[PDB]
Amino acid sequence: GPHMATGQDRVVALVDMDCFFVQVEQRQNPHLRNKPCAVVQYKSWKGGGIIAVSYEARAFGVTRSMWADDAKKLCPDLLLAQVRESRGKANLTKYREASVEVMEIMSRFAVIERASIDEAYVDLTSAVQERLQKLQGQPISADLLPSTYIEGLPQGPTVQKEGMRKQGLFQWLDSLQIDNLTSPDLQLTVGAVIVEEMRAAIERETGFQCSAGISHNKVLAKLACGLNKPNRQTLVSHGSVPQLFSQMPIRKIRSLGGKLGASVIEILGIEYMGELTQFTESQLQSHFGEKNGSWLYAMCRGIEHDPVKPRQLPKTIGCSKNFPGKTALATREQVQWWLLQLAQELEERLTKDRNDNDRVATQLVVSIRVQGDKRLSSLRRCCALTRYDAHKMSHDAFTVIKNCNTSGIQTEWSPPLTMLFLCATKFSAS
DNA sequence: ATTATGACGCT
DNA sequence: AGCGTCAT
Ligand SMILES: Nc1nc2c(ncn2[C@H]2C[C@H](O)[C@@H](COP(=O)(O)OP(=O)(O)OP(=O)(O)O)O2)c(=O)[nH]1
Ligand SMILES: [Mg+2]
Ligand SMILES: [Mg+2]
Repeated sequence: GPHMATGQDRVVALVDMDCFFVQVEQRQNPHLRNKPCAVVQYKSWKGGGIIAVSYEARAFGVTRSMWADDAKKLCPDLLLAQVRESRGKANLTKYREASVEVMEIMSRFAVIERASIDEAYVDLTSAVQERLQKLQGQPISADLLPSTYIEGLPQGPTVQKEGMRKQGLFQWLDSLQIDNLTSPDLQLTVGAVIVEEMRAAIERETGFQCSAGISHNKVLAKLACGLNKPNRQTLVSHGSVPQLFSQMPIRKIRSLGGKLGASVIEILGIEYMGELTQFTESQLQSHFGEKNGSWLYAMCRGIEHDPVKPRQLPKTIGCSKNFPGKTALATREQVQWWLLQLAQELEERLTKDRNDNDRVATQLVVSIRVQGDKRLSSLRRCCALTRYDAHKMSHDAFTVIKNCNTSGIQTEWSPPLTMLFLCATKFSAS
């Protein structure tokens, strides 16, 4: 009863940029705006692999991981932008730099956790206390929430989507207790007002549109963000969780879309997140381990305690390239030339990072995949990263992998290499 | 021949 | 440390 934690202590937002790489290319090339378009890596094999898709193109069934030649069968007028190639490999610098633009804007409002190139969590708890102090119990106008959906509303006793959005928002605002500065629903609402402001700032200052979720923790904020894309934001209240989860496939919750989620389904004989509530915490721990079990017990009740980490910069800087089927590297000269290409991109990015961010990486991780191995990584070895020198890094990477060569000949490489990966890690301030 | 990352957990 | 999972 009165002691049962409800996980309503924080206001957390998740901001995800809509079809990010597409928007970066559409900003640069206005001929791509408001068109079905996609971003592709490479071109020779099946037209290149699609990694981002505009919402107009998604209406035709174009998806990520589709070959552009097949996408063109679904959408013959699909427009394509190609990722830049440098030193023989895909170079994502333009999108990393665009991401920095967005993350700096969001950092003006609150401390953010960079979760990916195009999404960040925001801890708005303190900003919400501030805005509530400034409001002085003044009600929140629907005008301040022009792109907000309230999940689960409207409910109870129009045939157009904006009309439904506004009915739901009206029902929500009508039920608000605006004189209770500690009401979680009011705090979420103020958080949504702030996120409207943040998203407006991102669009004004970059041209990019985004979606967002506002809830009491990261998992619900992420889930919420996905409910009304593109260019909209969604508030998921604590009270909305029983109905939301009652039909929510377990795999939709972040961390459960893989083997653990499949095992929850098969072991417990359930389909939906809400069905987890019928198990004790000890039962879930017995199947899925102490940490997963406690997390699932709380998560299916809408409660999650994982903090928004104050981290705007990536923890690692890496370069990787696959060498599929017959492009596999089978000679020493090959392996060395490509280690050097990867190392030269890494050196460029590391030098920029040291100048921008006052830090130096101290460990170089070298990962490879050999032909025939099913695992995405066949071997990981670390060595010291003591100088930002591409020839030195590529020589060191060769030194740490050179005994994987089964060939008795010194010039041949067997089994041939289908993937090279260099990653700089363990940053120290400088 | 799904590609290029990147975070985090396990032991 | 090296490997696995999950994300996309
Ligand atoms: N290189 C590479 N980049 C990827 C891959 N998957 C996604 N990305 C990039 C391109 C996307 O624009 C960007 C952000 O991914 P998201 O999952 O947020 O999707 P996106 O923003 O494209 O669309 P969304 O509106 O969020 O559904 O990450 C991939 O497999 N390889
Ligand atoms: Mg994202
Ligand atoms: Mg996506």
